[PDB]
Amino acid sequence: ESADLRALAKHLYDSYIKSFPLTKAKARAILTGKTTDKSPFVIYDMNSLMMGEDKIKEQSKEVAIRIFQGCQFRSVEAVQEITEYAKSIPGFVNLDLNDQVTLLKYGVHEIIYTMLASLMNKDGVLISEGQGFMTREFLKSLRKPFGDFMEPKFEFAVKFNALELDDSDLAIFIAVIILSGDRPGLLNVKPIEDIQDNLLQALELQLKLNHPESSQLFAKLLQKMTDLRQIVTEHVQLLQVIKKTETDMSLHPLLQEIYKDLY
Amino acid sequence: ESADLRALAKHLYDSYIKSFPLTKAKARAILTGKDKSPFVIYDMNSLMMGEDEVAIRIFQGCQFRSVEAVQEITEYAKSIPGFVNLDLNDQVTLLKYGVHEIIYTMLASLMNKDGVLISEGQGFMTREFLKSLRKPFGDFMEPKFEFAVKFNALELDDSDLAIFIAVIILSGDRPGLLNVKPIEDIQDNLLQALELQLKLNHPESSQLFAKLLQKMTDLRQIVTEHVQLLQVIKKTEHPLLQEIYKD
Ligand SMILES: CCCc1cc2c(=O)n(C)oc2c(CCC)c1O[C@H](C(=O)[O-])c1ccc(C(C)C)cc1
Repeated sequence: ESADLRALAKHLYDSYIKSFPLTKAKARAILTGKTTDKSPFVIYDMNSLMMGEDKIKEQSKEVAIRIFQGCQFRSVEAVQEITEYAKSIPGFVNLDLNDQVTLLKYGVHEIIYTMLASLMNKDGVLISEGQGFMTREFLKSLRKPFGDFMEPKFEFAVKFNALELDDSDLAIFIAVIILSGDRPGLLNVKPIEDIQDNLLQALELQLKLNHPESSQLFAKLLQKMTDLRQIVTEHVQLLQVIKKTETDMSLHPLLQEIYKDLY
Repeated sequence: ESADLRALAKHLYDSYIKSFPLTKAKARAILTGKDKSPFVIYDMNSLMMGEDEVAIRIFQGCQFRSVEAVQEITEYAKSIPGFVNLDLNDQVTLLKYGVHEIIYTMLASLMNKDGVLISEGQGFMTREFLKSLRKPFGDFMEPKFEFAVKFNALELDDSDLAIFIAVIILSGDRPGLLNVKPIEDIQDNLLQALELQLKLNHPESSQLFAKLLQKMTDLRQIVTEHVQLLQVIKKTEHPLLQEIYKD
């Protein structure tokens, strides 16, 4: 049985590399020391954003918004990536189509914030496929309320990154996130938990093998799932505010569908 | 050691029985069948008879009992190996944020699809009578019921709940903690005992351990949801009484 799980772990890590251009291993390399060819351009203020805009997508107003539409572009691209990955999870495409949609609807942002921690450190976040690095302080100072988006993600990334996970661990765990039978509105819950049950078993074996001297990483990792949940709810509120105060900004149909009647 | 955990598990169960009068085994006997039938509160008349506006007096009985549960829980928490040896401000902080979660976890023992055992198991208030309360209060306990039904589906017994409760208390991410290390260290022994307990007592349920930890999220969401409901009652709400229940 160990063998079957080991194979599933291998399978998932494989689809993970194929589905995501910027892995956590690559992100760490850039963030730390391969500083010569992989060194990012840093954006810490109003002006550097323009100086560096060569690789990116009332000054305050415009700026706070160029970043907004920028996160939106990347978001939709991330969704598309996560959707591609989901199809590789054994069993996922054989489920009721309606449920596939429902697992993605509530699963995608939870996955997005998890993997986004891979791109963050105490001081900031990699942007533009690793080529850029926007500082935490700059983001926290954008025109109000656009400055309240990122802090709670940074707060999580810092904690979650303390678990020292690598992509092979991440691949299984984000699959476990997706295959959650507790998502509101699912039709056939039993087929979904039968799969998740197998995924957790893979994650438990994987975690014991990769982090032997890390007592209850499996349990600690599972509890982090309450942190992501809280981050999307707080997030949704943030967006509802913006759609009223900024009636000129458009949401992308893909993100709009995800959010519509979510919780 | 695989036997140090079985000791700890055993220890908590004994303490848990000592600390909470109405166990799950005992509430399950009363909710399904086993003679001295509890008094049913299914409508306005059965209520005032059971005693032997209304929307309000009912919500405040839950508060009264919550205040009781909080004392039963802290008394229990102090028997958890290592808890008492933690910085006093932290013990207060853990209990402060953990009681609501532990309160729902246990209320689900006194619950089923159609009602909740009230008053030490003497009563039983129908889900319907509660769902049908005034404009604010009719949606009060309904969220707890949906949780209960889902959580009860795991079929945990008191011996499991006792360790699971301990784990909740020793949550190392409570806001304002001063020394997290020891808290998480304790939770690890607790998580180790909970895993071994579930594998031995529930061999067929493959990842019950994991299913149970995922419920801690459903739980936090129900508490954040309850708190925001206490907001709405306040902004639409006896001095010493107010003090006993300040929260
Ligand atoms: C972690 C970034 C969160 C995020 C940050 C910002 C921000 O600073 N501005 C100015 O607008 C934002 C939006 C709204 C986009 C419509 C965000 O939420 C997006 C969403 O709600 O989808 C989003 C966009 C990109 C990403 C990538 C980093 C994966 C994640 C979330």
